[PDB]
Amino acid sequence: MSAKDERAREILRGFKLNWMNLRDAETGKILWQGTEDLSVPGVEHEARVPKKILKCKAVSRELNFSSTEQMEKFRLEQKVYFKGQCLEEWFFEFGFVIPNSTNTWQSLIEAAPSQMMPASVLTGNVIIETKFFDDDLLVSTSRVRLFYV
Ligand SMILES: O=C1c2ccccc2N[C@@H](c2ccccc2F)N1c1ccccc1
Ligand SMILES: O=C1c2ccccc2N[C@H](c2ccccc2F)N1c1ccccc1
Repeated sequence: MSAKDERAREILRGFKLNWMNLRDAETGKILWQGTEDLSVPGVEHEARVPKKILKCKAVSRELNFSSTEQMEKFRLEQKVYFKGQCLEEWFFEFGFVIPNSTNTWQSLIEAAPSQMMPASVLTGNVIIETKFFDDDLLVSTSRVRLFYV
């Protein structure tokens, strides 16, 4: 165990995703919302999402989170996996996090013209992997399996 491993565990222990939603970045329409902490590691989460999301050039995300611990550079790396192959990756940076704060993070997520296979082929075969970092310290990795409905 290193000092860094111990730190990453303290950060994870103090972290919660309280709620989240997704919107077409054209309409601002809600496409999905939830309060399950999809960031919790070690379980495969499941989400059902409307199939039309696949027709959106971009989506806007609101992610509401609490952190007991101070973070210098809170960031995420997110990958779409189809039957085990990475189709697309995104990097997003929140930056400094105040200890014991609760924060809403808005992000614009742009698909590359990926999300090209039909929803019927995709559904149950897509995993979004999310890695949570503070700078280069890996805090956690979680996974959501997607169903398009
Ligand atoms: O941002 C998230 C997200 C945030 C915290 C924890 C897990 C996440 N996984 C996906 C995501 C968001 C909403 C619904 C399902 C889903 F898999 N996700 C997402 C949404 C769009 C593009 C890339 C990742
Ligand atoms: O299915 C989605 C999607 C659905 C809900 C939440 C996150 C998702 N990640 C991407 C995606 C789809 C549309 C717009 C942006 C985007 F990152 N995405 C996707 C999936 C497979 C191939 C390409 C993009």
